[PDB]
Amino acid sequence: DSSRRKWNKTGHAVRAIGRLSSLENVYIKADKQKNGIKANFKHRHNIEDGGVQLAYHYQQNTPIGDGPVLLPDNHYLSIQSKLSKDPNEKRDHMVLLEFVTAAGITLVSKGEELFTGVVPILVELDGDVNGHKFSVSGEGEGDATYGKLTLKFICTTGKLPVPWPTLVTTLVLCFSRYPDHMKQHDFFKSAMPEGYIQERTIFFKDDGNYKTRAEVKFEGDTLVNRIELKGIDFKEDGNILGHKLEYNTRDQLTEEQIAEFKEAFSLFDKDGDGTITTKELGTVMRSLGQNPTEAELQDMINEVDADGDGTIDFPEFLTMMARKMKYTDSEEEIREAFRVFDKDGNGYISAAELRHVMTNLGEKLTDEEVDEMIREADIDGDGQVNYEEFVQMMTA
Ligand SMILES: [Ca+2]
Ligand SMILES: [Ca+2]
Ligand SMILES: [Ca+2]
Ligand SMILES: [Ca+2]
Ligand SMILES: [Ca+2]
Repeated sequence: DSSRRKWNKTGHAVRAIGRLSSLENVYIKADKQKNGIKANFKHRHNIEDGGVQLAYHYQQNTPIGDGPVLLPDNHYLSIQSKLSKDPNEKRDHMVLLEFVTAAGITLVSKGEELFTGVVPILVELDGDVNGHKFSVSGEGEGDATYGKLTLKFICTTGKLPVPWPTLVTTLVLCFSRYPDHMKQHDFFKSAMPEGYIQERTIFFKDDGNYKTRAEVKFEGDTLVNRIELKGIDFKEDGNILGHKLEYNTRDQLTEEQIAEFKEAFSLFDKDGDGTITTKELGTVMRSLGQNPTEAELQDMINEVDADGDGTIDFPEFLTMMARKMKYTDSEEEIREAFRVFDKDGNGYISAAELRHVMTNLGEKLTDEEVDEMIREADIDGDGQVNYEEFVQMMTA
């Protein structure tokens, strides 16, 4: 509870740099050739018994009508999803709560007027994955003022043959909250009421892919999303057809954990003003042996900068860190963190390697306290920290 403390804070600072170096959002760009947009993003699915299944999405949107649309400057959407079960529902089902917000641009079409209140939604999907066919129906509502969606889905053909989480992205970005300074970048609402075509290819790493085509348009008062999905090349006992994905990634976010995050926060926020600047982030990254440019520091901040002020405020930090504990890191990401300590790449963090990190981070730590830290993590007693020991110390 003091060697452990030194691991938690140092670990969380390396984790924060790993988040700030990653691309977790939905990246939107103009596609003038199709009078629409393109998007790309990496989605994480936690594997129930440990690890993560990545799903790489490519996306295109094209207007159904000929009316004028808004072609955006580059920006991203930040999406938080919560999946649950209706305790009264006997059918194979998913309850989905989503918040969708536009950001990434530092400090109103006629279609936007259709979204000022609560709008009912209907969703219909026909799928075929490796010849396993299915249908999904969904219903609920969207409130774009807040970016909020509540949807319940039923598998109307009986048993869903893929995990529910793998259909979330497929099963209405017209409900995004765009801030006042980004209204001209909201392609989705500008296409309404006639609507847009949304097409994706979704590559499940080390597995098969989904292809999707959807029509998103008003049908009277209701926003309808009608989809066809085709999956190919899935492995019979991979994560998808094997049902090895976690359903419900719980927001179980303790007070001990927030406090840990604040200790790592304050390692960056060295003037104690409650925000991290580019100068502050760069100081810590240099001390860890990295050498980012000003432009890279600005792009790292912009990835988690919800208010567009160019700094990571305390609450923006707590949000980014919560999400980093909710979804599992890839092997590549955990090795990268490991390498910050394992300087010589021999697979073992030595007392000398850890002393070097700790005293570069400005923590004054004796011979004796360094040994205490190794001892805290050193399961097999060899006096070093190997990869699997590092993983144990890093996990909650
Ligand atoms: Ca500061
Ligand atoms: Ca900010
Ligand atoms: Ca602020
Ligand atoms: Ca080493
Ligand atoms: Ca060891």
